[PDB]
Amino acid sequence: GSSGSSGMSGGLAPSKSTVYVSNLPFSLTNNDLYRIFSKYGKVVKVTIMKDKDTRKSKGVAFILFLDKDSAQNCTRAINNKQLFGRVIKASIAI
Repeated sequence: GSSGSSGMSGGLAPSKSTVYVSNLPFSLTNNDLYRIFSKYGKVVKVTIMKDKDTRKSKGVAFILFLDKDSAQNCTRAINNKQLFGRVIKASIAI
């Protein structure tokens, strides 16, 4: 039927919800991550860090969740693990 995808929630923030993820396979795209993290909790917006010189993601990406409770699960599910052949670190950006 109709999902809704209301969105209209711009202005991302480091709010608890947000999940600090590093060592991510930049090779992917916002969409990819959005889903990859959707396995734990619903995602509203996908944020990614960028360097000044190199101008690359460097894995450092921030995932915005709907409910902090849901985020934690992910911050503990992927935290201290190996993905896409690269140890990924998760931590509540606060």
